[PDB]
Amino acid sequence: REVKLLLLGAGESGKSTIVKQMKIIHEAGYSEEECKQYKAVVYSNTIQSIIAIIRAMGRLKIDFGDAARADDARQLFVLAGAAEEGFMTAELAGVIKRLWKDSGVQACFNRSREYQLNDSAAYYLNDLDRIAQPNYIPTQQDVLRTRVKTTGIVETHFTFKDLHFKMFDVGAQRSERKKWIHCFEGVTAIIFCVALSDYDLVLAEDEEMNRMHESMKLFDSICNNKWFTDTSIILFLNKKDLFEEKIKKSPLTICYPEYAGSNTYEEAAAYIQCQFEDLNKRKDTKEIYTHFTCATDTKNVQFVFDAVTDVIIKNNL
Ligand SMILES: Nc1nc2c(ncn2[C@@H]2O[C@H](COP(=O)(O)OP(=O)(O)O)[C@@H](O)[C@H]2O)c(=O)[nH]1
Repeated sequence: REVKLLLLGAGESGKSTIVKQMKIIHEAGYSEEECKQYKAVVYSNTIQSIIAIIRAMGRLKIDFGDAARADDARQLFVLAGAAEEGFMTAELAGVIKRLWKDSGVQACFNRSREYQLNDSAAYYLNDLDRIAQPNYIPTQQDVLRTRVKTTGIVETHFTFKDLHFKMFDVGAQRSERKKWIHCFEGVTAIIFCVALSDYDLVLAEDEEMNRMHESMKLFDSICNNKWFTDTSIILFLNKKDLFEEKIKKSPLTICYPEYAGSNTYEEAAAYIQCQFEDLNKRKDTKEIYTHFTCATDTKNVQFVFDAVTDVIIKNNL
C-alpha cells in the first residue's frame, strides 16, 4: 500500500528537519561527501547568527563587555561584507570566538526573543572550534541543525513495514493558501508541526504578532477543513528540548495571559496541547494524535514515527 503524508506547519517548525531524518532513518543517510555540501551552510548559518546578535545590541543599546570587541565587531563586517559565500578562516574564527565569549554579547543573546535569531545559533557558536577546522566536514547533527528555507515542494519516498510512504513538504506559504491546499484532498495523514519554543516570540515583519497564535490560527484552518475529514491529523509539538530550557525562565503567560497553572515543563506543555486540540470542532468524529518531538534527535523521531505508522495502519490503509 502507498501512504501519502503532508507535512504542514508555520515557518521554522521543523518540517524540513523531519524530511532529513527520514533519509537518515529510513534511507541511505548523509554520507561524507553529502555532508561536505552542507559545510558552507554551516558557515553561512554561523556568520549570520553572530551578526544578528552583534546588530541587536545596537537596537537594544547593550554595550560590549571589553571595548576591544568593538574592533572585532568591525572586523566581522570586513570579512563577512567581503566574501560572497559562507566560508571560514582562522581569523574569522578568532573574531567570532572573542565576540561570542563577550559579556555584552551574551547579555544580548539572553534577550534573543526580542529579535530574530536562528535556534541553532548557540550550537554552532559553541562548537566553533570544531567547525572552524581547515578540513571540517559537517556531522549528521550539524546538517540537521542547518537552516535552509524551502522554496519548492519537497518529496520523499521511503518504505517502512512494507508500506511505502510519500512525504510532501510544501512550506508555510502554501500551507496557508486556502484554495490551493485542495489538491491534497485525499491524503492519508497530515503531520502538523508546531514550534513549542515560539510561545514568547513574534514574527520579524509583524513585530507584534505572536507566532504560537499564528500557528494556532493555521491549525484551526487545516484541522476543521472539509477536505481532510478522512485524513489523520497528527500534531508534532516540536522543539520540546528548547521549550524545556525556556519555560523555566519565560512564563507561558506571555503567550496565554489567562494561563493560571504553574510554569513547569509538565503543566505548560499540557496547556499548549489542550489549546491546540480544543480548536478541533469534530471532537467526537475526528481525533487528533499529538506527539512531543525533538526533530533534531534521530532516536526520538524514530520512536515517534514508529508510533505514527502504527496508527495509520490501524485506520487508513
Ligand atoms: N534544537 C532544535 N532545533 C530544531 C528542532 N527542530 C528543528 N530545529 C531547527 O529549526 C530551524 C528551522 O527548522 P526547519 O526544519 O528548517 O523548519 P521549516 O521552516 O518548518 O522547514 C533549523 O535550524 C532546525 O534545525 C528541535 O526540536 N530543536
